[PDB]
Amino acid sequence: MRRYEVNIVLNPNLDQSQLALEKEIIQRALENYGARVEKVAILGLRRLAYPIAKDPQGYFLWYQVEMPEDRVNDLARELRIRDNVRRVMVVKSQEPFL
Repeated sequence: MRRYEVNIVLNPNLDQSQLALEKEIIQRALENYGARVEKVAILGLRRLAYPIAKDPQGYFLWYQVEMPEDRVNDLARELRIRDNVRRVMVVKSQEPFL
C-alpha cells in the first residue's frame, strides 16, 4: 500500500446527473483496485494546459488514496477507458492531508 493523489479530468459539458455516474464509476474502480479513499475534492472547471477532445476546459476531481502500487497502472487504464474521462494522472502523495 502506498499513498497517491488521483487527478481526474472529465468532459466539461456533463450535467450533474452524468457527472455523478462518472464519479460513481470512479469510486467503484478505486474499490475494485484495492484503494482506500482518504479524501475527495470536487475542484470543478479549469482551463486545460492544452485542449483535449476539442475542449479547452475540463471538470476536475481529486482523490487522496492508499492502494497497492502494483494496481495503480491498471486503475488508471480502467479510468481512462471512459469516454467522458479526458485525463487521469496519478502521483505519489508528497504532503498528505490528515
